[PDB]
Amino acid sequence: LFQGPHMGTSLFTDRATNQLYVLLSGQLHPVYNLTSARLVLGNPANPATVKSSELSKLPMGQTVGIPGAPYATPVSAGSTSIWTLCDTVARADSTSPVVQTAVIAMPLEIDASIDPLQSHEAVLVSYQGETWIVTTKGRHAIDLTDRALTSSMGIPVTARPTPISEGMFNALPDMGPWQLPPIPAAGAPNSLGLPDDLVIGSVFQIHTDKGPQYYVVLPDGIAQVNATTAAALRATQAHGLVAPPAMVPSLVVRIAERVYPSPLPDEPLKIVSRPQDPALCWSWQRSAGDQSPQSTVLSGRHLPISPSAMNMGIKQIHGTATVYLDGGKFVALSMYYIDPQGVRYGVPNAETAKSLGLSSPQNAPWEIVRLLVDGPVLSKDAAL
Ligand SMILES: [Ca+2]
Ligand SMILES: [Ca+2]
Repeated sequence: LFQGPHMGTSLFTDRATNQLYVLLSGQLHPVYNLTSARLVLGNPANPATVKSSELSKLPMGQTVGIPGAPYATPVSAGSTSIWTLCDTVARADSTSPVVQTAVIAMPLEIDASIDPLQSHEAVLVSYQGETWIVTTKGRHAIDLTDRALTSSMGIPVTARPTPISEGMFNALPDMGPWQLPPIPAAGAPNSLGLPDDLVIGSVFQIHTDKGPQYYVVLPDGIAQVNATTAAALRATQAHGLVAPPAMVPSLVVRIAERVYPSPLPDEPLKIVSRPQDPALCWSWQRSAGDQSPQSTVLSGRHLPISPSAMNMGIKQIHGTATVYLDGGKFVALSMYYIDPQGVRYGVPNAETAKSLGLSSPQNAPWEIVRLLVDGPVLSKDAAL
């Protein structure tokens, strides 16, 4: 297993300056950081003390190293790899609503105030002039200028979009527009042996035990739709019917049954109020047990971490996000070392990793890692 430090004879540290020195080909070169020293030595050496006196006997050389590299490369105890991206919108009713972004690589604290979006819940979002609807699935294009459509899909006029960050926009998969699947032959007489009333695109119902079951009339059969979709269909075009005509179950039992893929949920749509729930998250995890990654959209009152973690947030100067980390990470998207201040440094190959004493990198999503400030590549070629 070989855990712990490397003990060599080529790396030294002064008593007063705490400056590092690396012994290269008999000549003592100085080095910016412990990270760079290990790059050139080819081993994760731990420095040995030495009073300035002994440094004098040996001659000095040109300084080597990577000034922008992290000092060392510590990693926390994981194991687990949970990566979460969060948008928090400040003053959502304002003029002037504003979004801030958090990157989180630590266990989450999920509760009723901040938890996954439920199936019937959705967030209206604005990005570069266009509006989108965010659900458990991802983001769907939606035209909020079109009140006829919005009213038909159950989106109230009180509903307002809030800005989503570029990072969160890119992290959310595109699920296609928020619309009812087209029925181009709609309004045309049916060919199923149904009454002439029930034209293609019309909605009927069968009265069962556990409440009515709605059906849309399609060219090649009848398709089951939920109440939401039935209401949606009829709101855009009812084809002259005050209500969906009732069907005796014996009349449709030999009609072909088809699927109508409405994105509308069973329960009535609930558009979340951003001033009430300003946080919108995309959370990703993939336990080392091989598998496939698992991602989920969260919505809530604040970040899904303990209140004590809130004081640990580091906002990078060269960056967009506040980063919440419980120690350094070694990840594979192509490998990166990520320091506790949330800077990513490229690790080009496995021998460079071995030199640094980094091993067993965790899988992590590029969608989140790329948002971290990009530091210099950790390479011996540049360490020299
Ligand atoms: Ca809370
Ligand atoms: Ca909730």
